[PDB]
Amino acid sequence: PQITLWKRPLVTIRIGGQLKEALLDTGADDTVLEEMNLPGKWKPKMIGGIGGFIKVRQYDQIPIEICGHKAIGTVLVGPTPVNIIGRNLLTQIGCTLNF
Amino acid sequence: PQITLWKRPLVTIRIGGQLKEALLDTGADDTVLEEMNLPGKWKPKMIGGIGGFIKVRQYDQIPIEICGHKAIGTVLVGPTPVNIIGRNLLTQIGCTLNF
Ligand SMILES: CC(C)CN(C[C@@H](O)[C@H](Cc1ccccc1)NC(=O)c1cccc(O)c1)S(=O)(=O)c1ccc(-c2ccno2)s1
Repeated sequence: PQITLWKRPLVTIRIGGQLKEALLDTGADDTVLEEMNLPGKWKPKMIGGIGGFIKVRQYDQIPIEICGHKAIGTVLVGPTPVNIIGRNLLTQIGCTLNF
Repeated sequence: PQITLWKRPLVTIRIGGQLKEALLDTGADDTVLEEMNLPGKWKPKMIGGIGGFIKVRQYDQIPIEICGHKAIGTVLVGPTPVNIIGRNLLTQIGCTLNF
C-alpha cells in the first residue's frame, strides 16, 4: 500500500492477544510500544528524543503483525505516549519512503 | 527517490544558503531544527516528544530544499536531538510510505 502523510501514519498491529494502533515511524531506530507485560527475558535501556530520555525494557525476537505483514524483532516497552514502529521492523514489512 | 530504512533516512537540506543533514521523520508532526539563526519574526511554542516537552521558536513560511525538492513552511528551532523533517514538509515534497 501507499500511505500519505497528511495525517499520522497509524496502522493496526498485533502483538499476541493485543491489537494496537501504532505509528509507522522512519525517525525511530527501534520499535517502542506502550507499557505491556510481555513474556520472556529483557534488558534495561534508555532511549532519547525530544524532551529527553525514557527508561524502557528491551525484548528480543518478539513477533508482531503489521497490516497483515509478519515481523519479528526487538521491541522496546516503556512509557511512550504512542506505539511506534521503528526501522528495525519497517524494513521487514518492505517499507520505503518515496518522493 | 526511493529510500530504504536499513539506515537512518538522513538527507541534505538547504536552508538560508546553509547545508544541513536532517532526518526524514514520519513520526514527527513538525519540522524541528537544532539551534540556528533564522530571520524574521518568530513566536514561542511548546512541543512534546518521547521524553516530554520543550520550548521552540516557530518560524513560518521558511523555504527549505529537501534533497532537491522545494518546500515553504513552518520550521521550529530548538533542542531537538537531531534535525528532523516532519509531516508538514514531507507532504509538500510528495513523500509517502510504501510497502
Ligand atoms: C525525535 C526522533 C529523532 C526520535 N523519535 C521518533 C519521532 O518520530 C517521535 C515519535 C513520537 C511521536 C509522538 C509522541 C512521542 C514520540 N516524534 C516526535 O518527537 C514528535 C512528534 C510530534 C511532533 C513533534 O514535533 C515531534 S523518538 O520517539 O524519540 C524515538 C523512537 C525510537 C527511538 C530509539 C532510540 C534507540 N532505539 O530506538 S528514539
